[PDB]
Amino acid sequence: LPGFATRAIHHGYDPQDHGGALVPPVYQTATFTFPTVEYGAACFAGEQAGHFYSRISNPTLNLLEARMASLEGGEAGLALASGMGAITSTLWTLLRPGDEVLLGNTLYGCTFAFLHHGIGEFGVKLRHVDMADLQALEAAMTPATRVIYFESPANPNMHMADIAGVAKIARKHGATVVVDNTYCTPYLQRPLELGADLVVHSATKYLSGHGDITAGIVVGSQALVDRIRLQGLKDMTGAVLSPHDAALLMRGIKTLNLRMDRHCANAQVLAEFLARQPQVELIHYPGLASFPQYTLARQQMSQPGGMIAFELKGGIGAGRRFMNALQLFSRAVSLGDAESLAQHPASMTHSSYTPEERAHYGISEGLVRLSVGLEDIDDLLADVQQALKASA
Amino acid sequence: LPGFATRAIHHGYDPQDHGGALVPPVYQTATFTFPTVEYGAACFAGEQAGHFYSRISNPTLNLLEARMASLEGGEAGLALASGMGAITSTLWTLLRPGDEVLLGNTLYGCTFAFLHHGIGEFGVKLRHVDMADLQALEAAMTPATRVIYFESPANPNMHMADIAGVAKIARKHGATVVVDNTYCTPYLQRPLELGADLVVHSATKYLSGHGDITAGIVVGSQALVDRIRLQGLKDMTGAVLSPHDAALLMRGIKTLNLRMDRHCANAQVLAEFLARQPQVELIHYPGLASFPQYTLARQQMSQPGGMIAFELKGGIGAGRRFMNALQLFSRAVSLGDAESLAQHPASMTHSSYTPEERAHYGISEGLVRLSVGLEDIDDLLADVQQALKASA
Amino acid sequence: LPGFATRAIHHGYDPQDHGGALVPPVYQTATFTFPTVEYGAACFAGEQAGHFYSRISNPTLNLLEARMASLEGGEAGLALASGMGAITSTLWTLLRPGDEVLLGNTLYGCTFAFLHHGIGEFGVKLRHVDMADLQALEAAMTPATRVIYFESPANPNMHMADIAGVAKIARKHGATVVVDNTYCTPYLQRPLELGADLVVHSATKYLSGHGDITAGIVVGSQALVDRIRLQGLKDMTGAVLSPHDAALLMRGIKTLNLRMDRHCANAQVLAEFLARQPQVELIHYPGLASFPQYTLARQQMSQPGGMIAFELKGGIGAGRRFMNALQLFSRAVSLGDAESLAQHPASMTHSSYTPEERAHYGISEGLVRLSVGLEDIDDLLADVQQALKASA
Amino acid sequence: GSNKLPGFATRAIHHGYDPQDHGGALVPPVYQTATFTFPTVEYGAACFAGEQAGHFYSRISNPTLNLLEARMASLEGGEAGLALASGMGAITSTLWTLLRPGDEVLLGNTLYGCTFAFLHHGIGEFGVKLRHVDMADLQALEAAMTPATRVIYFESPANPNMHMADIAGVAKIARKHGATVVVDNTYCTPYLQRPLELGADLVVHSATKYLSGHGDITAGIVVGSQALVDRIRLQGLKDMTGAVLSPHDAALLMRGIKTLNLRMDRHCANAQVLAEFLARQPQVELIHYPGLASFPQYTLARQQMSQPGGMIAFELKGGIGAGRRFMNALQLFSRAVSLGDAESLAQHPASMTHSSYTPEERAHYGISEGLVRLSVGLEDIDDLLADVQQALKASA
Repeated sequence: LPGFATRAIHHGYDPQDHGGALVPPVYQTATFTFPTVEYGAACFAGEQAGHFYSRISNPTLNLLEARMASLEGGEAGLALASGMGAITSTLWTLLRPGDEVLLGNTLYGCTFAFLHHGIGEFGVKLRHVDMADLQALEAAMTPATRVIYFESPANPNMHMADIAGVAKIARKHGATVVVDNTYCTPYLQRPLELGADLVVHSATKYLSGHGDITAGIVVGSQALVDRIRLQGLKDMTGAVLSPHDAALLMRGIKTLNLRMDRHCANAQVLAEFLARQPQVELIHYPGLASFPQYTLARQQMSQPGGMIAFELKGGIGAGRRFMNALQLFSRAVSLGDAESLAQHPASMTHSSYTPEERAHYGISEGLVRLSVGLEDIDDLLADVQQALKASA
Repeated sequence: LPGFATRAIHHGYDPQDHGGALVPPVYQTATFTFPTVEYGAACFAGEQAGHFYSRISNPTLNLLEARMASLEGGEAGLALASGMGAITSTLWTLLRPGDEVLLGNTLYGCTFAFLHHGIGEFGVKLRHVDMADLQALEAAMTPATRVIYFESPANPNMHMADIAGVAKIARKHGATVVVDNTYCTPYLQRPLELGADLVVHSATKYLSGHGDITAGIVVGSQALVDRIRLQGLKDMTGAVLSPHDAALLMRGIKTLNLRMDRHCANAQVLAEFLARQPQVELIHYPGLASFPQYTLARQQMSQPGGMIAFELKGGIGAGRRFMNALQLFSRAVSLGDAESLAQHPASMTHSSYTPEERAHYGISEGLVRLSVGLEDIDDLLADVQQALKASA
Repeated sequence: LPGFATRAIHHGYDPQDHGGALVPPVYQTATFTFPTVEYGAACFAGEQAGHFYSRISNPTLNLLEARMASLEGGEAGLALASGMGAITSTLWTLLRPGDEVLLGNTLYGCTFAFLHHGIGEFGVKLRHVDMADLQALEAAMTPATRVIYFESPANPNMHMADIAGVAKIARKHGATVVVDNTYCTPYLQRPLELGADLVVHSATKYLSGHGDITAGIVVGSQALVDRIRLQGLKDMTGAVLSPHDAALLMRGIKTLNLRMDRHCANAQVLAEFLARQPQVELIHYPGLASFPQYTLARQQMSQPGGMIAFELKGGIGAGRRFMNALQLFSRAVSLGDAESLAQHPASMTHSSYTPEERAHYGISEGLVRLSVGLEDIDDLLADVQQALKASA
Repeated sequence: GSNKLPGFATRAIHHGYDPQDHGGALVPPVYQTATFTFPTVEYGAACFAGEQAGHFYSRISNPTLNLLEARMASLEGGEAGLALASGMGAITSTLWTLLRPGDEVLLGNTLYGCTFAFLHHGIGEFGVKLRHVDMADLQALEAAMTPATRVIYFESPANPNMHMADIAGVAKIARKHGATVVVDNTYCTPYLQRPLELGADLVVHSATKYLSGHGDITAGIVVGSQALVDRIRLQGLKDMTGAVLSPHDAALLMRGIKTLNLRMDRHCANAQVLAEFLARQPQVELIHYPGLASFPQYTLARQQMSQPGGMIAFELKGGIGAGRRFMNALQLFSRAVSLGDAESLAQHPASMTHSSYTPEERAHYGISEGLVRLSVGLEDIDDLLADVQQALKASA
């Protein structure tokens, strides 16, 4: 098997099958035609191949898919118009009313919304567990329980779950495990190899790596992905990825290894820096010894990630000011671009709410999140340094 | 009030406001930054115009939306990654278990699937009612009924709906009337102007006009679209349209009027031609006097349209013979491309079936369906001429 | 022989050939590979159809070029980065020091510049001649005369050349004739059918039709074109056309006929309105009976075009006032966009000069020039109308 | 202190752009528009007259391009930038503006094929006098200066042998006699070498290669002083070539440059291992890579380039026919001519670009019989090793 970046650059494509084009051409085209009609017949049946319409299949998309399936080690892949396109398409297909789904204690906000105000409102039962508490997960299992869905690492503190510990419990009761692997990418973590059934990415972030597209990827077994292709996508969301945008994603995937390597080194220096600063009460970075799941981290992820969460002594007012002072970093929700981003949920994403509500939904007053980019490290240090002083 | 063509080209944009750029610049960006947290706090409650994410707002996206709002004469618009993306994003937000949805008697296949196999399996009641029959409709109006949805003209026979009459009833019961106006486009039929509440399109078809993008649009009230944006799109579909594809869609719309005029002028020659032919048994062209609903159709459509359906003697065997013998028309599903397309569902989409089954879905054995392109008519004429000779 | 519109849409491509894709895929690739070194040996002599590098050959560009050949009724077509690209690539190939070029009396500014300030300065001799005057042409030929280059109709007064007469005079001395056929497009005029050897285009204008690309075309004889490819393009300008932009261009070409009809019709009307107005000294529009060379116009052009020029009685000040009152028309150079455009060279392009220098060059103090767009005629009228009022 | 220059990667990603000047957009919007409009007829008269800042036409100027230009400038350490449709675009546009008949251009000994062709079969034929000199030999260069010498042009490293030139040594000679020094800097990118900081007047790239890095666009760049870049803008490109870059492709090129440091660091690490490996293999008669001591101009290479590059050339034992066999056994390297892509590429000019020719004829255009050239891409080094190991075995 070739190495990750050989595959992130070659897998699935031989130049010869398309006139020697080194870069595969872009199929920007809604429909495909048929030479006869019996031949058309046998593509709403599936013995001939060739795809029929761009909301089901497309070679540009199919290559993005095969390529991502190889990076995750899984059998098939599906591309969609966004992360949420991947998450919603997934669950709409796998769940019906009366099914229970078991959710990690904290989720990407729009995931939480899709659950508690979306599919949750159509007779599907929700329950939150701490996926790190294998005792407590077991306890919470039922036979109605059809799905376990978490992010590891998860917002806000980078709380991790033992993926293989969780698969074991799923194997025993007969439930399907879906891991949102956005933060890590296949380059760092690979849940299917630890017994997860599906993985979902917002390809909008690290995979594209250049903040210019919105996209998502499902990877798993042919059997399940085919279901998601043919029900969740075709019929239930219509989250279709543009062939233009899929080729952009494929282009940013060629440098994934190189970018992630730099994301993780930058982050580490920045983490170690932050821990030594007076204005900081708590830091959450997977690559610190101080991280409470440090061992689990090293076991499951090959590097500690580009993301840092940390908490400012003077609370929400101290984070308002830290955030306003940033000159090189940008204020934006989102992550995994070459440009360094930061957000202070207390006074951005979650503003009106007063403090108990913030805690109740697990969000500290002074908590900042950084997506550490590909900039020069002394430059980032300096922007953060001065912004810490401004926090006072 | 500027003309329809003026507006298709200019509505919502001034070059003086963007450095003098004649064509708007394309905002191929997944995220926007904030000047302060407080500015960004405002962006999640709602009170600061501009933008948060590409999944909610983006100027390229907004332009299209506004512009599509203006053509249909609606308060506000919304763009999504496909037709299905619009249909699902709308229905999802307007229905919850124990609600009902009344529907035309025949729907676009994937709309059908979604209803029966998707949302209708989470406890939403479905009923099919012939929407040209106000008696039959007012009858089905239980008090549960929350949404009335249909296509006019509708597959296969271009069956029309009394839009004004359906709206009257719905306004009476507090129902929302939702129209898929994909086939006409606002140049030819503005359902909101007949008391529709919402319209949806596959922009994949006529609006793009060029078979190179997949995309969808919703138009209607501020209140209904704010809802569909922030729940259906935001959490239940994740169907985000590429700003590149949004630009190419805008490009398309700049010739909707010229394109539709030729679509309609070609369609009508071929339809008149067909009517004088021995191999054709019956035709469904809105523009022929003998059309069962010639008069309701002119009330609602400025022109008879670009689609033709007809039935061949020799039934199914004839079809294949016809279909396979074309060399200008292409065999494909889809419609509203510059390229003329033909399909005969008995031996294509619904081939796996058997005639006894094909009765169930109202699909005749000799029904071929022309989407008439922009090519010189004499060529389209000759092509169809020899393909009928070959149907002996 | 398939009609223009059928060719503009289909020529050079069969979906079957490329896995059914209705719209050919876009070859955004800079290099091409080889299966063996033997097949690699072939693409540096060239007795095979393939490619070696996008800067000499690429399928998307070739398709475009085939499609332009067919419409201009020529053997071979070349695609380039801009019209200037095509013009200079063409001339740099066919002229060497001591060679002479006869030119139309007036030319597009940068073409004039290229000649007088570029190539002319490398020992190429230049002579300007009126090309309706066949006696003066015959009398200006010298053995040094190698090329005859002109636009027709030509700025600023829409002055025609007698193309077929020229080509006859040219035949006598074996000289090559080159026609900037930008203004008419192969849809209105076909110089090669009137004996010219080569036509060039600024595809930036009518061919794109929508103002989003820069692009040039050469069409003519296989041997001439091959040399412009291999020398002008490859070695001397390197104005390589983006595959993306070539795709958008072919997208444009699909509605060329329809757009051209609307352009010409809007124009015809505006010219009638203009000719009869109190403020208007003079008017140059081909379609008016009073246009000097009306009879020749109609021998060459199937329609009078979308361009108008007129002179305001009150000179520079009227133009200056007339230009700023416009709300729908945009002030800008350029032409053939869907948006209507205007410019008053006297106070814009040639504003630096003083009055007697602009007469010395052929520029009236109230000459205004309109690119009649695709907007509603009544709206364009209203704009012009009020700007005419305001010019007093 | 705030008068520190941001690091190279910071600038390759941020320079010249602030999201707040454009709606918060984190990525600049693409100005995919062929022309720009004026608020009054007066404001239009300024941008043809020089007075008020603004845009008239994308073939003269465009904000997407402008940002690309200001960014490449910063990276080369030049005053101004220009973006063109191709490498050759940049070069021809340059020389067509800098040279007239009777002017003399001094050229390095070897050149890129199309550049060689431009000069010998193009501008050379329009009354411009050419002379080739070993740019590595400053005595010989001083010796060739005339008062007619107007431009000194050369690549460094040079196609195809990566022959190096003393850039500083040249600009000093050129300062003395008064000439303009244009350096083709495609093979290094500004990340490894910056001729403008060593005294050159202008640099030109084929951005089609390393700057893009993903081999899907065609593009050129000129960087130099404001006046010379302006001239080239308004004479070479505007009137003489029309080599305008599509804003879409320019947006892609900026996307490429956001990773340039990383990619180059990986091309170079990869190439250094491959070269070391190659030197030790039996069939390899000789090898030419800047990062080995056996490189003739090893010290000047180190002097001038912060890393030895991604290009390797070497000669097999067995003449042409051993190449045929080697190249046709490559399963991961592609058979192509080009460089700077993430895909690794191998050309064997003997049996490819120069296949028409007969052995003898090669030696008098300069090319060995068993000469393979390599653009080492970004693949995993261990796959690239294995590919070359097994291909050598077939070339036995």
